[PDB]
Amino acid sequence: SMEQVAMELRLTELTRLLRSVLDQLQDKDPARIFAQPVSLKEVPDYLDHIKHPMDFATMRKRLEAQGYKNLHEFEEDFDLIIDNCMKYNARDTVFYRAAVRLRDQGGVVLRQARREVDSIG
Repeated sequence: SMEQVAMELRLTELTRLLRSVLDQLQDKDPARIFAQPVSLKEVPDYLDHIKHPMDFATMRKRLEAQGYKNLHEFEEDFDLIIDNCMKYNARDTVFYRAAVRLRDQGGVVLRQARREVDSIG
């Protein structure tokens, strides 16, 4: 139907916007600490600690399968990245400190993307 197509053009444009947002947030991780899933070969106990792992590559697979229906769902996945890190790693570590910075620096990008999604519909 024509309705289903118009929905599909909206999803596709939300996907285009979320891709730009993802690229912006990932630039705020120049050390690539959050680029890829935590290795289970190298951190075998990780799933005992963290029940829903998340990372930028995994967000990217979902993004390109148009798996985010709205900005909220996308934000949930980003927060998992940060929140998982801040639990598993202690305060005085490069990893925790890199999350705090990604959180603080991402906030601006996310502030504006919420306005653009509301605005553009």
